[PDB]
Amino acid sequence: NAMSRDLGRLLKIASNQMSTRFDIFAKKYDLTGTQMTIIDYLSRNKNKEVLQRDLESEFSIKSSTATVLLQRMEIKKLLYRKVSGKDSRQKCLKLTKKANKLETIILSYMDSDQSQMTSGLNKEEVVFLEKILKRMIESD
Amino acid sequence: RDLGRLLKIASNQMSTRFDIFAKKYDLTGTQMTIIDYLSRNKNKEVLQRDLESEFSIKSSTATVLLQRMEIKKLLYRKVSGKDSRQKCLKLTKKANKLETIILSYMDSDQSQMTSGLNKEEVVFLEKILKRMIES
Ligand SMILES: [Cl-]
Ligand SMILES: [Cl-]
Repeated sequence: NAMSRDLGRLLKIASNQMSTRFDIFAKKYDLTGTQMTIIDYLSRNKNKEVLQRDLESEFSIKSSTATVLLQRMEIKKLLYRKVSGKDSRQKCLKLTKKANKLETIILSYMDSDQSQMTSGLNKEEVVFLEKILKRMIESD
Repeated sequence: RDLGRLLKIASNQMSTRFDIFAKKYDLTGTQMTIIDYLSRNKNKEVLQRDLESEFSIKSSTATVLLQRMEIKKLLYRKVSGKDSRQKCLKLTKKANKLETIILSYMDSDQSQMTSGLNKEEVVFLEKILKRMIES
């Protein structure tokens, strides 16, 4: 065939493999893979105020989707909403002490996993792919 | 790390676009991808295990997907020549009517995704993704 389907077919396989691994590792601490990625995000960004809109931008998810995800983690006592000084009106996201204990394990994993996943790759391959994915995501 | 995040977004954007297109023809995006594959591979017999290897999906996942396609009258199954113990997957006349529009859609989606890239950059990307899958 003139066209190869490999780029799309393999992007879906790679992404689904990664999200499978994440769920496996996360279910061991009573967490979905996605929730686990949220905890990872907030821990690296404790210095400043993460609003829900900042999370939406970073994970490229809709308000409705972020709304419902954050609701559950609060119910699970993993985060809470706290009044922010940046946006005098909007609530910023904070980790509970329960989520604080998982941080070291999670951040270790989220440097084990992507390290794992990219381990066969050279640095400039990772750089190349990151640049093209960024563009692909913008212009959707 | 930014990589993992971006990989998930780009894959989910693509599944989203595929579903929007496919729903116009009473298909899911994944079902549409199977039609596309079988349409491009009529030169060979495609067993379930072949489709499992090509999409890297579990046997149970494949069973369910193909069963639902057969209920939708999109595929049927006949005894294969390469392995008499297995049946190969074939497109129905119903699915044949969708082949040209699915192939164009998929050709076109890939070209929108790789807009501005040279051929060699697209090949390099495919290879990088294959290598990741094997880590
Ligand atoms: Cl193909
Ligand atoms: Cl056929």
